[PDB]
Formats: sequence, structure tokens, C-alpha cells
Amino acid sequence: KLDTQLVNAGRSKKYTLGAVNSVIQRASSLVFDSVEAKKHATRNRANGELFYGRRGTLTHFSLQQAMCELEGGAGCVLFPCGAAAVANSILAFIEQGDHVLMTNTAYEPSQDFCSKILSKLGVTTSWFDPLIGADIVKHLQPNTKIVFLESPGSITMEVHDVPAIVAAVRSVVPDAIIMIDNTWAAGVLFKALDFGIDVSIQAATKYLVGHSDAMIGTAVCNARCWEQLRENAYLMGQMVDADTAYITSRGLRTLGVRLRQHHESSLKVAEWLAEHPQVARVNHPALPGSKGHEFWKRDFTGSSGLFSFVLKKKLNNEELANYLDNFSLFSMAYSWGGYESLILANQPEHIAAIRPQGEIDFSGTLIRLHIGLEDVDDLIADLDAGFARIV
Amino acid sequence: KLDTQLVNAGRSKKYTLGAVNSVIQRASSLVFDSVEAKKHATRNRANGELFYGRRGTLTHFSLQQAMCELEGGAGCVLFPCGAAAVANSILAFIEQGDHVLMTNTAYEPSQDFCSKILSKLGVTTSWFDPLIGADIVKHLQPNTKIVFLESPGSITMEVHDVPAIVAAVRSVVPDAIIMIDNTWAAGVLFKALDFGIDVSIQAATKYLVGHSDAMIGTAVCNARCWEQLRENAYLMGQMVDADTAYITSRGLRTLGVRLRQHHESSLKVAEWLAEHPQVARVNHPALPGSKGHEFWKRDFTGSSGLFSFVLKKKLNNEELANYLDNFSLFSMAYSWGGYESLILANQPEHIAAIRPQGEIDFSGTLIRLHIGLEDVDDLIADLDAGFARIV
Amino acid sequence: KKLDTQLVNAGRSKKYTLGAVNSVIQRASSLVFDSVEAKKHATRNRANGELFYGRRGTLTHFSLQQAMCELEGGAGCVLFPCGAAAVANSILAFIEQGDHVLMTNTAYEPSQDFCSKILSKLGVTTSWFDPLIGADIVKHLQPNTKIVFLESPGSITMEVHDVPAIVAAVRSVVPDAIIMIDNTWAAGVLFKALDFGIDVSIQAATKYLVGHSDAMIGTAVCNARCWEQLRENAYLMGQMVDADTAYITSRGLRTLGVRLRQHHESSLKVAEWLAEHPQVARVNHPALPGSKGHEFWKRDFTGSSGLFSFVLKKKLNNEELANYLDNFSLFSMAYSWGGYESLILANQPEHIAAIRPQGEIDFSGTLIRLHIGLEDVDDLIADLDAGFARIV
Amino acid sequence: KKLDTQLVNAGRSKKYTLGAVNSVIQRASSLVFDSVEAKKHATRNRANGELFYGRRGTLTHFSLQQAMCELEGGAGCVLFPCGAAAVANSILAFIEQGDHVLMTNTAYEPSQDFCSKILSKLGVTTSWFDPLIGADIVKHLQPNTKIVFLESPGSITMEVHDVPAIVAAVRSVVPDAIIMIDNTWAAGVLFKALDFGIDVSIQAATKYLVGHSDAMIGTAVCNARCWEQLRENAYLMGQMVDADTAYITSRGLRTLGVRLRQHHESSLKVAEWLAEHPQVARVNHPALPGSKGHEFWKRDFTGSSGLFSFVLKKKLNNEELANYLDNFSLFSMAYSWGGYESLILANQPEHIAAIRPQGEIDFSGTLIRLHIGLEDVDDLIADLDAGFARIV
Ligand SMILES: Cc1ncc(COP(=O)(O)O)c(C/N=C(\C=C\OCCN)C(=O)O)c1O
Ligand SMILES: Cc1ncc(COP(=O)(O)O)c(C/N=C(\C=C\OCCN)C(=O)O)c1O
Ligand SMILES: Cc1ncc(COP(=O)(O)O)c(C/N=C(\C=C\OCCN)C(=O)O)c1O
Ligand SMILES: Cc1ncc(COP(=O)(O)O)c(C/N=C(\C=C\OCCN)C(=O)O)c1O
Repeated sequence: KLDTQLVNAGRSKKYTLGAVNSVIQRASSLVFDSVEAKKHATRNRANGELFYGRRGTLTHFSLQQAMCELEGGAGCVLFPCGAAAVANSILAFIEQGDHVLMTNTAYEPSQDFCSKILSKLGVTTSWFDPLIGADIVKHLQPNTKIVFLESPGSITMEVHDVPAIVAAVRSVVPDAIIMIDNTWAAGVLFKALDFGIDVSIQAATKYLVGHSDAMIGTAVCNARCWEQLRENAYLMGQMVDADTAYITSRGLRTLGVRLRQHHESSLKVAEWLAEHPQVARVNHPALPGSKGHEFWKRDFTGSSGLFSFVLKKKLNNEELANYLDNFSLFSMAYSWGGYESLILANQPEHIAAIRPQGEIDFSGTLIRLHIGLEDVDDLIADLDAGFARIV
Repeated sequence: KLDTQLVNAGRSKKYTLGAVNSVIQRASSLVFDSVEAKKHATRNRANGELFYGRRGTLTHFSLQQAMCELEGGAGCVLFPCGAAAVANSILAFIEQGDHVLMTNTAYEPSQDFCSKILSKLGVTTSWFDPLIGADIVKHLQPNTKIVFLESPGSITMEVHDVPAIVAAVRSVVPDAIIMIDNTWAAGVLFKALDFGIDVSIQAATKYLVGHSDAMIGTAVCNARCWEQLRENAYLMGQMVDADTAYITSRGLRTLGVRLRQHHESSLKVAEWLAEHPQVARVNHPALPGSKGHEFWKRDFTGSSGLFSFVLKKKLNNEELANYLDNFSLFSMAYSWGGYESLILANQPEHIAAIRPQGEIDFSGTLIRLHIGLEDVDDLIADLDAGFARIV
Repeated sequence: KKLDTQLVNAGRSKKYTLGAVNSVIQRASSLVFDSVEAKKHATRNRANGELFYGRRGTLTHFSLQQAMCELEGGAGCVLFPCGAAAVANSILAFIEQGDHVLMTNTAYEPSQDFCSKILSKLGVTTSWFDPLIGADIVKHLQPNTKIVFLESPGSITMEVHDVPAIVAAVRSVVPDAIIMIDNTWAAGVLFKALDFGIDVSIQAATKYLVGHSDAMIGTAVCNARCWEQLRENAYLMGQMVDADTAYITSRGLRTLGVRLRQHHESSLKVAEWLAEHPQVARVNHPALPGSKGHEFWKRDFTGSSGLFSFVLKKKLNNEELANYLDNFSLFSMAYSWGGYESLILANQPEHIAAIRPQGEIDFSGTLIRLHIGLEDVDDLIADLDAGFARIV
Repeated sequence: KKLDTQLVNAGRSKKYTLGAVNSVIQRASSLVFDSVEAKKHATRNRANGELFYGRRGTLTHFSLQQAMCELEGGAGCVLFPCGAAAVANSILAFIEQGDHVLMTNTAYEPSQDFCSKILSKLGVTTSWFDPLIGADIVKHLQPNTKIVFLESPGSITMEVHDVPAIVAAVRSVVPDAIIMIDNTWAAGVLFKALDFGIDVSIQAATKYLVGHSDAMIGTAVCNARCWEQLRENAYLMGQMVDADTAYITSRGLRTLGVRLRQHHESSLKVAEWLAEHPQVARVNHPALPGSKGHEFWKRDFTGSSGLFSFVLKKKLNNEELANYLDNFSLFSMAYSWGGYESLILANQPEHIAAIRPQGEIDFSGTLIRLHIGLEDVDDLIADLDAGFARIV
């Protein structure tokens, strides 16, 4: 029934007014017919009553309802981008003197936010290995306020054993807020809230939008954390425009057919690379032997299309240009989650720098690939040609 | 030449590609043709080179260029709304142990951000009277990092003597960052940066958009503050969508003809209210006898259309409903800066609560009015009718 | 009550805005019926503002249609993809093989080409008349004349018709003629066509209603007599406009008053300056005395917009034209007009003569058409004066 | 190389994307010329992808036009406000008074009404033929037959033409006929019309190309022989589509492959289930054996989409129809199709008979048309089965 949910989520007549998709209500000012109406809206300003554009319009409410039913939360808070969803969700719960424990495989800017902004506000951050499991208790402090997860991890793709981590945390620091950047799973391939996680964050910019042309972040919360996240994110003036909200609800409609193709093509490319002579290791959660694959297998209901692989050799500057500059179907660009395939290289030194209190375990150039909706065989032929270029 | 600037700002062929308005480039992913191109874009990622959607696309660059030339700054940082521009601009400069001095007439949520978020991060905030002038030195502390101005003040409209305030601050705490919420003047009727102010903030949501259908915030900085504001706002993931940026550059084009009408009609309504039997006081910066009118006269080059007036009596709940519920041309709604006229009432107790370390000086109901583009005589006839309703 | 108040509030009922200041944007092809009963009711009112199918429109289109009817005082408003679509389909909606179309020879060129390239192969004939024919237009009326097409001011050359004379003359001979007017220059509000007995007022809303040079749309406001036929035949041709453009046009209306007063005030000052200039042979501005039809404009209109033209005393050659046109800094070379930026276009006498059917032009120097935008007028005057110096 | 790879990359050259993945949205009426030289060059190439005027298009339109030509293999692609506009204006572009139009009697109804209500008053006659006439279509050809209009599968009833037979038959008699086809059901990619000798392939891109029920647009991809005439005459009628809809359609193309495979796989499973159902008289699905034209579909197409219909053994009365239609939870009642949600519409035999010119229908029970969306097929089957139970 996921396909049915995706098609129907947030589509109440209150929001569609007869149309299939919700109406786009662009507004800052929202008019009150009377003093009584104004009083009523004021009281319900955070409960879906039209009050002021910063809180949202019908278009925002439709998307919020959809996100809550898809991820099973008590409320959904919207942001300009995923990076804003991360930074502000963390900021809504911290106070001078708190400690933030974050996986060392977190998206780089999430780490930078902690070490550059939080540090100057009297908050300390320490990092942990993705595969630590129940031993995470060795990193918990009495002042640990937030435990920040990201599975699969950025770039290297390690999958956490979320259940073990959550049990260990609840037993030591029950009051901690456990957050996860659940972007890779698009919030549906891994039901974060069902595993005891308080807040599931997404750079909806990726698979929810699915077309590389809108930026937005979401934070679906459980009943325990919603109000504080909502109200504090609001004091920071966080919101997203009505059109992007519309485009995001629109992306959900094809989320199922897209993810199935991404899963199928990326897995096929992964198995092919795994058997290739110039490839040292393939980091794809659905692929056996990949770090945490066992947890992906037990906890997830699917795969999306982003993964990486490590070459047997470290390419020099000329080899790198020769390799990357001549692809036909893969484009060099940041982000992912769209219909077109993307490729980016990372040297071992680059990764070593973004793995705090951790150690890198490969020596060849790492290539991150996003497998789009093109024909898988055409993509493979393009990769094979690339290999021949650095042979 | 303001009219000519407004029509031409940010309209380089690089952004228009032959069109009159800039193209709308929606994107998260931005493609690099080669490794060399990628390296070049990386190095210039903050200098207008296409790099990644979070930094912006051609559409954002066009708006940034326009804002910088109109306000005379070194750079312009964009936000989801004015409230985000305020909260994040302040956050980019503070550190645990700092002190924030803010005018007590600041927009309420700007105050709440300070007392609710900043307080828990080891930052203290104290407030000051709008008309304090050079005596502001009595509130400066050695750890005063930010001095936050707002002229005219929200709701009550007091105008600061910015030059006196800036001189006093520079003489005691040279390193302080002086910020101003320059929304009422739409950044053009008061050139904040020419008075020694470091950052001019705007809820572009108001007069720049001018149609009540988009939310955005801008922060134009001097060369001294730009980089830190830019980079820190970026770690918080602050940005605005490409379409809203487009709509904002589009609003600038008619900014001049709109402001002249707003100025002319609001001044006419102000002079009429000032002579009305049921009105105790009219708070309009352009109107003689208004708090700080002398500074508005010396420092500003015009007026916009927002102002307030105080009735001779405090309306009871029935009188209030009877008065507000039966207007024909004024709508009850938040925000302002659009083409339609708006009205909102505030009891003296409500204001007293949002004037920290200050005292309220009126006892009658305060009515805030935004004078739109309707026929001024029709608006006056509607107000007169309202008076007759509470006579 | 007054125009400005009407412009601000037209079409903005709660039914379309739902609490917001502007109407909602309802993008749709499919519109859902809750029941067989609801479907029946919508079908029966599919042309009277009940949601039925996107080709007929959504809430957003109805808001604009209502604003247009209110402003121009019509019984219905039909929407098209652009102004040329409005002209071509409005004419097509009323003709049959064997009908005759009488059109002003100052009609916008594509309007002429439609008649002589499309209409002709369908057995419809077209003849033209001088804008200033007035009551003498009876000499061109035929028994099979179905449509009389006016355009005041005329395109490029700006002649104003003595509409009251033309209408009375035509109604005395062919009472049942369908009189139409391309009322783009006046933006439908500076000249109330339907009050003068005209049947359909057409506008390339692309110009002043949108006001920013970034959207295209055509409108046709009709009296009660002509509404159903224009509506249904334009519908059979699949004519419509997207919801977003409808929103932007409704949005353009809100500042139409303040913008028009600025275009009027500014173009007039430029016209007066040009009039007294040594290198200008004549200025064709409806608001300037001695201009063709000035007294009719003065009598029938309630304002002016910013487009007009003037004639140089000299007919520029190729090098002089490039040196003149290529070096402007405030006037851009581009088609269309009605926006916030100032535009300039040049026409040689032979180009205009080529598009003045059954008529003779009255000038021999290069004609310059100017659209006066919202820039500072003294800056605009300075830019032109530099242009004059490149010609000497 | 393969379809999916083509769908992802079609029309996306750097010239239109400027570094982004999708083409830029260039909203414009006015397009500025830097010099007289640049204006001359743009004028001369105004119809060959050089920025000239918004009515001709901007970068955004050119990106889509290029994608469409590539996908359907045409020489040019013309854009319209909607599918009905594409059909009506494509026909109008080629006829003259005295011409004859031969159209399938299973053509979408408004396509028929255009011919019999508009074309007729311009001296053009129209006759119809059975979808399955094949090579016997020669019996309806006249010396003045200018256009042969096909629509396979036919609207509502889904008959598939034996196009290769029809084309050869027509070319043997009237070589210079302009053969046109409404290729909406196949989304222009499941049946390559231009490869079968058809001149113009028309689509209501509103359906599958947009794929989300929120935008309207019509396309006409032409061979080299018919491009200029369709283009220029559609232009004289002011036909165009807004830049934003062009962007959304280009965007719809990218997921067209994955969506179509799901519509095919799902509708087929529903068709097979319905076929074996006690209350179903017949199932009209081109991919289902025993369906009209199945072997032609099997032979000429490369897939199926999600729209089809079936006939109940009973002809429902008013109460039964409401009880049936009003209680569905997954199928919405609405016009159009081609999106992500499942839709249902009912037709009585007399309604269809009323729109089957010079033909006889072959059923007597209530006909139900279904659009199978992207929902879970077992959920869809369950909803229908509950409907069947309300009828018993
Ligand atoms: C897991 C994950 N979370 C959060 C974010 C931030 O979302 P945004 O703010 O962009 O909507 C990203 C974006 N990740 C990429 C974007 C990088 O852009 C380059 C500059 N940092 C990427 O290439 O992996 C991400 O990969
Ligand atoms: C001077 C000033 N600065 C900043 C802001 C915040 O901008 P925003 O985030 O909305 O784009 C406002 C909005 N002020 C109003 C908005 C209020 O909404 C009601 C809820 N606070 C108002 O009615 O004065 C303002 O008046
Ligand atoms: C009086 C008038 N009516 C109708 C139209 C057509 O409206 P549209 O289809 O463009 O929405 C125009 C456009 N006029 C110009 C634009 C045309 O440029 C293309 C070549 N004709 C012009 O330069 O005056 C016009 O000036
Ligand atoms: C095969 C076919 N061609 C052309 C069109 C017209 O495309 P449009 O103008 O709508 O973009 C339709 C629309 N068909 C339907 C929609 C019509 O509803 C309105 C009444 N006809 C339908 O229910 O099948 C169609 O089904």
C-alpha cells in the first residue's frame, strides 16, 4: 500500500478544492473576516489554521500532512534546504554546556556546523564510528543532549545498527534527543520513528523533489519533540516557499516508481563493479560484504540509487581529468536523488579530513555515483569506457 | 536616478540572456564540464560562479547584485523570510559570553529570538529606548557585540537618531557590529550603510515583493562584515528559492512608483486623522510632532505607507468587534507593504508587554494602518465610517 | 469607487483568495466531481464559473475573468495565449464563408496578415479604411460586412479614431455588424470601448496589464449580445491561458493605476521636448495637440499611456541608423511595450507604406517608436539628446 | 541509446540548461537585440531557434521542441495551449474552402465537433470511417480529400487501426493527402507515427507527457514536408504555450519510461482480472487478446499505457449508476487521464452511439473507462470488486 499512500497523502479537498494537486496559496498576509475569526486563528496558529505566511498556507499544510502520514510523525517542520533542517533541528534542543555526539560519517557541513557554530556557543561535539553499535555508551556523557545519526553515511555509505544504538542511549541518557539524517532512504525505505528515533531529517532536495530543481528540508518529529522543534525553528524564521512545498508534494507521487528503478539499476551496476578488475571495493548497502549490509538487510525495505566504489589505484591529476572529463552519461555535479546520473571523485586524504576521531581504510580514489533513470546498460557501457581510459 | 537604478539593477545579459528579466534557473545540482571547471567553480563558489544550489543560481546572483547596488553594500545574503534574516544575522556574530543591545521597539519576534534562544546559549540581551541618542553609552558593556536598531520602530514608529547612536557606539565599542532592520524604508528611503551601519536587514517580504505573496529576507553588508555573515549563514543552510528571488527582483522595478503613492496617501490620511475628534495621537514619521520626526526629516528621503494612531478611548471587546469587523476597504491581516490596505488594533497592555525596560505612554487603543494603492479618498471615507461606528 | 480602488479589489472575492490577498493558483486539467449529482451540476454550469475542466478554467481564471468584466464593464471575458490569438480567434468566431471584414489600415500588422492570409482562403474578404474616415466609413460598408475592426490609437503611427462617429455611421447602415476594437494602448481602462457601443474590446494583456514584459495573454471582454458565441467558438478552437499567467495578470492590475499615471506624465514631457527639437519633423502622441485625432482623444479618453512615435526631419541611411540605435544606454531595442523599461524601434517610410493598405502615409523621414517606461524622465531625455547628436 | 537514456537527456544541451540539470525557465515577451546586426540576424532566424520574440518562443520552448523532435523523430514540433488546440489548429493549417476531411468515427469528440461546427461554415466537408476499415478506406476517399485523421486507439472504445494498411491505401489514391494522427494514448513513444508514413503526430501532452494532471499543452511533431506550413499558419493564429508549461513537460519526459511500464503492467493485470469477471461483458484493452485491433497493437506498438474500458453485462439505471460511482475510494471521477491517480468514467450505449458517426456500436451494457494510475494494483482491484458488489 505504499504506492497508494504516496499517491494520496495530503490530498484532502480542503487543500485541493476540486483539483488533483493542492492549490498554490502564495501569501504573507492572511485576512481575518472578524475579530472573532482573528482570535480563533491566533489560538490555532500552530494547528493548521490560516494565520500568517511564516507559519504557512494551505499548500504547506498539505505537504506537512503528507510527510506525517508517510513517516508516522506527530508533526513536520519545513526548512529552506536539508542543511538548514540539520543545523536548526540541532539548535532547537541545545543549550550552553550541552554535548552533541555525532557519527563521523555525517555530511560534512553538518560536522562544520557543530565545530564552527556550536563551539562558540559553549556546546561541545565529539564523534563516533558508524559501526560502534551498543558500545556507543563509551561516548555518552551526563550532559549528552543530542545523538546524531546518518545511515547510510555520506560518501562511504556505512549503515548503523540503529536498534542497538538506540537501546544503549535510552539506558544511559533517556532524555537525549536522537536524530537521524534519513535522506538516502527518502524517509520511506527506513522508518526512523518506528525505531525509537525522535526526529527524522531529510534534504527533501534529493529524492522527494526528484528532479534537481528545488531545495527544501523536512523534520518529522515524534510527539515528544515536535513542539520545541516547531516553535524554536519558528523563532529562527525557518520556512519554505509555497511553490517548493507544492513541488515537493508533487515529487512524492512518483516516489515509488522512481525508487524501484534506482534500486534495480544501482544494484546491477554495483554487482558489475564488484567483479571488475580495477575496482578494489564497492560500498553499496544492498551489496553483500558492504559495511553494515546486515543491518540494511534487516532494517530497510529497499535501496535508493546513491553509492560509491574505491579504485585499486589512486589517480593522479592527469588520470583524474582524463577519467572524469570524458564521460558521456554521468555528469559531474553535487547533490543527487534526481533522474540524471552523477559522478564525483574523492581522494583518500579528502575523506580522512572529514572523518573526525576515526580512521580511513582505503588507499585508492573513491568514486561516488548516483544512478539515475537512464538505461542501466548504457550507464555500464559508459563506466567500462571510463575504466579503459585509466587502464 | 533612483527610478533608473531600480529598473536596471542586476539586469546584466549574463542573467537575462536576452530577456528583460533574469532567467529562472531552478537547481540543486550544477554540472561541471571538467575537473578544471570544477576546481575553478570551487575556488569561486562564493564569488558568483555556479557551484551548488545552496550557494545560488544565476537568478540569485542577479538579485544579490541588485541589492548591493541599491543599498551600496559589499555583498547580500538571502534568507527564507525577514525573521530568518534577523535571527541568523545576529547568530553569525555572537559567541557565548557576548551581550546584545537591542531597541525596545524591535519587532516582537526579534526580541523573542534574543530572550528565548540566545539566552540558553550564554548570550545576554538588554534593551534601550529608541530616542536615547548619544546616551546609549550608558547601556554599552565591554562585551557588547551587537547593537540592533529598528527605525521607525515596529507598531509605535519612533525614529532613532542613527548618527548620534553610531558615534557613541564607535567611541566606546569600536568592534561592535551595528545592525538595523531597515524594512519600513525598503532599504532605499534610508541608506543605512551610509550612516556607518554594518548590516542593513529587510523583510523583503514587505515593499520589495510588494504584493503579499512571497517571503524573503535580505542582509546587505559592508566589506567588514560580509564574509562572516555569508559563511555562517551558509553553515545554517540559509538560502531562498530561485522563484522568490526572481519575484523579488521583479518587485524592485515598480518600487519607486509604489512608494511615492504610499507616501502621498499615508501622509494625507495621517493629517486627516491628526485633526479628527476621536484621535489622541498620530504616529507617522513624516508627520510633525511624531517621535523622532526631526530625524526622519533630516535622514530619510521619503516615507512608505505604514503608521499607527491612538484613539482617545480604549475600546472594549464589543466596540472592537463593531469597529474592526465592518470595514469595507481595510483588511485585518498581518504583514504589510502590499497593494491592499490593512488594519490591526493593539491594546495598551499588549504593547506594554513588548516594550522591555521601557514604559508605554498612551492609554487608548492603538490602530496600525498600512495604506495601500486604493483611492485615498475611499480609504478616508471608510475610516470616517469606522469612527461613526464607535461614536 | 474610483479606478484605483477598483483596480486593487477587482476579482478578489474570498471564494478565489481563500483567506489570502491574491487569488489562489489552482493548476489543473482534471477537476474532480464528488458524485454523479455534483458532476451533473458542474456540466450544466461548465460555462458559468463552476469547476468542470481545466480547458474551461479553474478558480484562478474565474478571478481574472471577473476582474476584467468589472473593469471594462462587459458581460463576459474570454482568455487567449496572447494578444494575436485574441484578435485572430475573436474574428474567426463570428465569420462564415462569404462575409466581409472591414478593418482599419493602421491595425497591428499581424492582425492584417491574419485577414489576408488565413481569412482569404476560407472565402472571407477584407478591405481597409483610413483611421480618420469618421462618419464617411459608410462608403466602405457592404451588405455582407460582418465585422468592423477598430484600433485606436493605431499601431506605430498613433492616429485616434472618432469612434462615436464611426459607431453611429455603421449602426445606421448595418445594425447587426459586430464592431470590435484592439484597445491595448488604453489598457481597456483609459477608453471604455463597451460604453461607446463597441461589441468586443480586445487587449494584448501582454502589454500594460502584465506590465513587466514577462507573460503573454490576450483578453476579449464582450457585451451580452456577443458573449456566448465568442466564448463557445473560441472554446472549440481550444483557446485558453495557463493559471499562472492568469494570476500574474490579475496581479498586474493592482499597480496599473500608479504605473499608467507615470507613463502618461513621463511620455508627455518627452513628447513636448521632442516637438520643440530641431531634428524632429513631427511627434505622433495622442495627448499632444496637432497630433492626428487629438481632439477625439481629449474628448473620449481619460488618460494616456507611454507609447508614441515621432518622425525625424531626415530619412536615415544604414550607417546612420546603426550609429543612432546601437549607442543608446537607457532605451533597449525590442518588440512589444507596456512594461517598466523604455524601448525604441525605428521604421523607414517604405516599411510603413508597405503596411498601410488602401492608404497613403503622410511622412518621409525615419519614424521612431518609443515606449516610455518608469525610468527618470530627465535621464531618458538625456539619452535621446545624445542620440540626436550622433545623427548631426 | 535506448528509450530511457533518450528520455533522460532529450533537449538538455548546455545552451538551454546553462550549467543546471533542467533547462532554464526564460519568461518573456520582449527579447532584446544588442544591435541592428543582431536584430537582423534574429529576424532571419526567427523560426530556427534564435531568440526573436516570445510568441515564437524562448530558450525553454526550444529545449522542449528539440526533445519532442528527437523522441518522435520529426523535423519540427509545434506547441499549443492544450490538446484540443493542437487538433483544431493542425487541421485548420492545411484546409481551404472546398476541401474534404476524412476522420475516424472513434475520434475524440471535440475533434469531431470542431469539424462539424467550425469547419462546416468555412466550406469544408467531413465524413467518417470505421477504425477497422483498413485498406477499404479507399471507398471513402474523394478527389478533394485533403486530410485523413487517425486516432489509434480510439477514444473511449479503444479500437486499434491497421495503420500500415490505411496509409498504403490512401497513398495509392491520394499521394498528397496530409495524414494526421492523435497519438496521445501511446504518448508518441509507444507507436512511432512518423515511421509509418504519417505526416503529423499530435498529442495532448496534457496526459502522459505532463503525467501529473496539472498542466495543459498540445504538441504536433511534423515531417519535413509539413513543418513550415503547420508552423507558420499556427503562428498566424497566435498559437503558443507558456515557458513554465514547456519546462514542466520537458520535466515530465524524464520519468515517462518508468511511469509507462507501471501503467502497462498494472492496467494489464486489471484487464485480465476484469475479463474473467462474471459481471463484465467485454474488456476493451489493446494489449488484451480478442480486443479490437489487438494483433495490430501487438505488431505495431512497443508497449501499452494505462487507459482502457470495459462493458458491464448490464445497462445500469440511474440509482445503480450513482450507487456504483459514488462509493469508490481509490478511483476518482474526473475527465482526462495520464496522471498518477486512477480515474473512472461511465458511458451509456446511447451516449457512445450518439458520437459514432456513420457507424454502429457493438455493445448494449454500460461502458466504464478506467485510467490505471500508480497506486498498488491489488488495492485498485479491491476497490473495483467492491463496486461490483454494489451492483449485484
Ligand atoms: C545526506 C545529506 N543530508 C543533508 C544534505 C544537505 O541538503 P541541502 O542543503 O543541499 O538541501 C545533503 C546534500 N548533499 C550534497 C550536496 C553538496 O553540495 C555541495 C556543497 N556542500 C551532496 O553532494 O552530497 C546530503 O547529502
Ligand atoms: C520590521 C519587520 N521586520 C521583520 C519582520 C519579519 O519578516 P517575515 O519573517 O514575516 O518576512 C517583520 C514582519 N512583520 C509582521 C508580520 C507579522 O506576522 C504575524 C506573526 N508574527 C507584521 O505584521 O508587522 C517586520 O514588520
Ligand atoms: C496593439 C497590439 N495588439 C496586439 C498585439 C499582439 O499581442 P501579443 O501577441 O504580442 O500578445 C500587439 C503586439 N505588438 C508588438 C509585438 C510584436 O513583435 C512580434 C512581431 N509582430 C509590438 O512590437 O508592437 C500590439 O501592439
Ligand atoms: C485522445 C485525446 N486527444 C485530445 C484531447 C484533448 O486534450 P486537452 O485539450 O484536454 O489537452 C483529449 C482530452 N480528453 C479528455 C478530457 C476532456 O474533458 C473535457 C470534455 N471533453 C478525456 O476525458 O478523455 C484526449 O483524450
